[PDB]
Amino acid sequence: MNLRAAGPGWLFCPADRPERFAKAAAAADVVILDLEDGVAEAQKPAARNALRDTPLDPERTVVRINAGGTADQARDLEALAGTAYTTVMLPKAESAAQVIELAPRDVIALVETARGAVCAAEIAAADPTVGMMWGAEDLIATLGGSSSRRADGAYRDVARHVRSTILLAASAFGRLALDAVHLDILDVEGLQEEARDAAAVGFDVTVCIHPSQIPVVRKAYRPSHEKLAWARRVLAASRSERGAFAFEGQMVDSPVLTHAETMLRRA
Amino acid sequence: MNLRAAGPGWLFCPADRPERFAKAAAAADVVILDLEDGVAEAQKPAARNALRDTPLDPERTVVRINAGGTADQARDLEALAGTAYTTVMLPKAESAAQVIELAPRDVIALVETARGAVCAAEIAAADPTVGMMWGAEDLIATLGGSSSRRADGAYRDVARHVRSTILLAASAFGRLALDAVHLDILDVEGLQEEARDAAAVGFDVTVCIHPSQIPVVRKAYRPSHEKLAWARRVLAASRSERGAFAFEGQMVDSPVLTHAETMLRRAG
Amino acid sequence: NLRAAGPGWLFCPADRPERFAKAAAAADVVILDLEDGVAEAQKPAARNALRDTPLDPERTVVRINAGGTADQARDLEALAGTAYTTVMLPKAESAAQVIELAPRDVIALVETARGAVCAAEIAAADPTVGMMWGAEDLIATLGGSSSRRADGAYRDVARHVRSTILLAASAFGRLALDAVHLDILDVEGLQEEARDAAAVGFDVTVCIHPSQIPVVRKAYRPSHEKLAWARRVLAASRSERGAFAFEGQMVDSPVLTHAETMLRRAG
Ligand SMILES: CC(C)(COP(=O)(O)OP(=O)(O)OC[C@H]1O[C@@H](n2cnc3c(N)ncnc32)[C@H](O)[C@@H]1OP(=O)(O)O)[C@@H](O)C(=O)NCCC(=O)NCCSC(=O)C[C@](C)(O)C(=O)O
Ligand SMILES: CC(C)(COP(=O)(O)OP(=O)(O)OC[C@H]1O[C@@H](n2cnc3c(N)ncnc32)[C@H](O)[C@@H]1OP(=O)(O)O)[C@@H](O)C(=O)NCCC(=O)NCCSC(=O)C[C@](C)(O)C(=O)O
Ligand SMILES: [Cl-]
Ligand SMILES: [Cl-]
Ligand SMILES: [Cl-]
Ligand SMILES: [Cl-]
Ligand SMILES: [Cl-]
Ligand SMILES: [Mg+2]
Ligand SMILES: [Mg+2]
Ligand SMILES: [Mg+2]
Repeated sequence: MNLRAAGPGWLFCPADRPERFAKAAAAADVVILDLEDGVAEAQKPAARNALRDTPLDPERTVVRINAGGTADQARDLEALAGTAYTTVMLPKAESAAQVIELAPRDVIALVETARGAVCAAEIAAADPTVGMMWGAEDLIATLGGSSSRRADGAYRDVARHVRSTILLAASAFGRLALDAVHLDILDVEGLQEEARDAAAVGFDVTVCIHPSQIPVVRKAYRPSHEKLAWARRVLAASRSERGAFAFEGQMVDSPVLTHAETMLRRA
Repeated sequence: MNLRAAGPGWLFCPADRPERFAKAAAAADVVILDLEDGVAEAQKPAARNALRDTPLDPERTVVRINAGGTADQARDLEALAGTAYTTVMLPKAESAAQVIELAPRDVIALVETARGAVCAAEIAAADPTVGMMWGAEDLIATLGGSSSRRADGAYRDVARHVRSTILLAASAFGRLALDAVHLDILDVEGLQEEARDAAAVGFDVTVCIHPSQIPVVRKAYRPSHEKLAWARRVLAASRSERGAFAFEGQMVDSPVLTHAETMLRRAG
Repeated sequence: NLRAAGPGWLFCPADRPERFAKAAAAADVVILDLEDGVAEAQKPAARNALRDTPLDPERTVVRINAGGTADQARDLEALAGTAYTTVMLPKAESAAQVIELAPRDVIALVETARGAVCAAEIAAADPTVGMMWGAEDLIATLGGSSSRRADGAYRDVARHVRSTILLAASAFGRLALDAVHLDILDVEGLQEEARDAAAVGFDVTVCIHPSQIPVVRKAYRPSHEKLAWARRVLAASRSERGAFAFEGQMVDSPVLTHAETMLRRAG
């Protein structure tokens, strides 16, 4: 499954609403068909049914199953067997074992508890892992907290800390890195801010919970006109330089040039 | 010991000031009698005596002993053997071994050095551990630094980093989580900001160094009437919804409803 | 001995021997660079310069190329015919990479996700005498495009790695070196970074231009106000036992340690 080839705009779609699968697919780069928290306990069997009977392109679809050790997950895997879906998202991911027990599937580990943050490197390193995501809301919920963001809307420190932990663990083992959802759907400004930053630090994906968010996300992962203009400027300049040199008041060498090239590629 | 159901307002009181033990207990939800940095080396023997002579409710009292590998700690423990106290706070906690050697006692590990932060998971996992606290000042001290906060009062990055490290380590192992003391006694504004935020992210306790701070802390761990109203509205709303649903412009699913219920618990 | 020298350390590409003397005079320690400051085609010339224009080995570090690279092998061959005993290892990612540089002392430059994840093991390695972090390769290797946000602060993942390296170094009694300030003429920003670095116990701020050295050296010396407080509170402490209130603050041992650290940095 060529996840890196697909866009940065992924979308959660509750699996007990098969009448929306087609549109989610159309609006998003990758759809995450959700059997976990997006669907009530009593609608999960129906959700599983909808999953076998309403196929989306398995090359552009991931299924979030239920957490390790839950009876629900067992049901999910049985139902999954009647689909073409090769990639699953494991919520409350908390150990390498939880990932290993899903072989031979590809696994996107969703770290959203303190235990998962503590075990991030082991989780990322596990052989089936193809990506890591973080979730601020279960994180806060399982910490015994009540709020992931402060007054002004900025993530509180522990959420910011887990975000970095996941980005690092993912990158250290060559895994996709997926940034967290933006629950305030009409906060397009906040979303744009997060998604631009995500792209800047090397996240590959920002996950969305509403289709109106996908265009914002796609736009944000395209380098700004200003940044792109600089990239061309500094690269042209370096053609005439050997090793370190000063450009526009800044010391420039290898990795700075790599940043500019990455910007060009992203466009 | 039912520490988790004690209240979030803990108060340090140096153990060489027994005449102040009573005020301490009256003011706070839990008192930490201190044999370590709160008490000069020459006064520690008197503090060990005061420990025995002026007993407090052992259900609402923890004793901070001295660090592992010190002559002081050995005497602290000898003195504790003659008390009712079963829960100790271990300063400069730096390894699981330092916690384990304290069994069968319950141990709150106070991580306040780079080594302890680096071993936070191992320390939290140790069997006798029932809680984790962090300390910014010994952290900066042992780092070779000179201030834990920048000009505007915010903690410097390495301190904010260790705070999160300790919250996650504690919570990964089901331990109590205690937030760092607020040393600016007169800065009630900052204490309020910290305690509200601590409450928001799941710290169970904000440790105080002055009784005047306890009310500030207590008020901070109770959600706004505004947050409560919201919690009641979204929970009522969810009763007629299946799974994820949009509410007042927000996407709402399981953990959001948990947040709401947590508000209602911290309150009613 | 490196640990005895000032906090002002200066990179100088080793293909610029005519600059060596000025760098040595301007800075406490000089880091002669064989890696990213020098174009590949210029590396052999840089190695010759390293051999032909020596600096005081007690005040000089050589940054070699990364573990496993053909360049590093050539670097070490060149170095055998020098008096240099401390090297900086870029893209430091394991204890093993440090250990193979024995019997030299090693400053591990952590600047990749893998390096951040393995920071404690790298710091603990026997040859390690210090740790540095590199914001630009960190971002480059994460697949990102900028280490700093619009307001100039480092992005979170950079700030996160900064503390990781500081803690790892300190946990194992290693020197801690803060990242270069690429904006040469931005002495205001450099001052802010260095004052903060000194405050949290970094031992060195690395510079990329001689003009930055004075700024770093001043920032690592406490202000007159801070020095006055330090003398004040230490005086006050002798009349006090254990914890006591001083100027609105609670004071005990570690606060007095901070004071003494200010004094030491002042003479
Ligand atoms: C700062 C001090 C010395 C000033 O004490 P004061 O008497 O000079 O201040 P005050 O405002 O004049 O006190 C007035 C009233 O408050 C009482 N009072 C005041 N404080 C307390 C108290 N703690 N417990 C019980 N009662 C207290 C006091 O006795 C008096 O009662 P009164 O009106 O009836 O006469 C005092 O507040 C105190 O001792 N606080 C706690 C000190 C302590 O325990 N420090 C160790 C923990 S902090 C630490 O080590 C960091 C960490 C984590 O380790 C790391 O970051 O590295
Ligand atoms: C940027 C450059 C090329 C501008 O060079 P320039 O000639 O254009 O600058 P200048 O202002 O005109 O220089 C004025 C005078 O100072 C001198 N000078 C100026 N710089 C130095 C120096 N470093 N050492 C010794 N002398 C220096 C220079 O020779 C000249 O002498 P003069 O008065 O006789 O005319 C120059 O400053 C330089 O080479 N700086 C260091 C470059 C370097 O080593 N970069 C590698 C480390 S940064 C890195 O890789 C990232 C990291 C951590 O790995 C990751 O974040 O990933
Ligand atoms: Cl299918
Ligand atoms: Cl494995
Ligand atoms: Cl003393
Ligand atoms: Cl090149
Ligand atoms: Cl200063
Ligand atoms: Mg979740
Ligand atoms: Mg302390
Ligand atoms: Mg580099």
